Amino acid sequence: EPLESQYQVGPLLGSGGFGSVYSGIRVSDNLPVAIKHVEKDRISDWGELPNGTRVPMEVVLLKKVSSGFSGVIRLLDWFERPDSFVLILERPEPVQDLFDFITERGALQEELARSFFWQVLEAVRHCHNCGVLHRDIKDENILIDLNRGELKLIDFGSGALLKDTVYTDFDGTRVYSPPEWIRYHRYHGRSAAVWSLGILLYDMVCGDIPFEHDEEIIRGQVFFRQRVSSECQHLIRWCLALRPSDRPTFEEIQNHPWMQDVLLPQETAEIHLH
Ligand SMILES: Cc1cc(C2=NC(=O)N=C(c3ccccc3)C2)ccc1O
Repeated sequence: EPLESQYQVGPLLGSGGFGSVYSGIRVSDNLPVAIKHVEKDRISDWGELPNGTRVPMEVVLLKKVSSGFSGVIRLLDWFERPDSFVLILERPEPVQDLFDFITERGALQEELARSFFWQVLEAVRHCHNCGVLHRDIKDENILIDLNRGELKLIDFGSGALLKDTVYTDFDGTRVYSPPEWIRYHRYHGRSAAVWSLGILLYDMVCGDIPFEHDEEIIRGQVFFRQRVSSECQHLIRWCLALRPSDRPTFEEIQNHPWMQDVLLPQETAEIHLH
């Protein structure tokens, strides 16, 4: 009931702008959890709980996306403390961050990249159905459940409620930010999400990001360092259309020729992860 009696705390999993995440175990059912600490001092994204109380946007957003669809990590609980917020999140076991998976394996085979991409497409589509906008889609914010071959979207610390009017604030990662942001500091949610999705696909199949500097983004020319299929190249260059309204919708991305005949997660695991 207190807090540190209900969860067997463990070793640091990582830390950065999101805060400090620790491996953990819920005492009782021995459920594997992740305990995320973030201090009020450095919280930039604040939100309002359904019942008034002021709270880290992440709590607001995870609450809006909690249920049976396991494409986004589940918030199991949360606590306020005098100077910080603590979040209890699910923890697949074994697990691996997409960034580390790609770092140690290089460019992914298209079949595997297809399976993964599809899964993050289903998970962003879910977030949007719940009025949630992630704003920081990238390899680091995606976990892999190595047993099931299921991806989980994580880290909603830069998200926002989904809206159809313009955004004038951006907290997410720069090299993942669309030409609209760089040039005008204005963007719309869906089309910006699609841009970052295009960066993600490229990263998956090439092993690295397509653009390093602002001028590279504004130019939007995509050079391919590795061998990549023609359909995949066309989907990538589409998501990375300079004009936002030129970018495909989620339905359009999922109906794209490259996106056909996706493996189910468990097949993915047996052929590519086991
Ligand atoms: C294993 C696990 C990790 C996380 C992370 N949450 C986060 O906000 N940020 C994370 C992160 C850590 C290091 C590098 C990049 C992201 C990880 C949430 C639930 C989990 O079960």
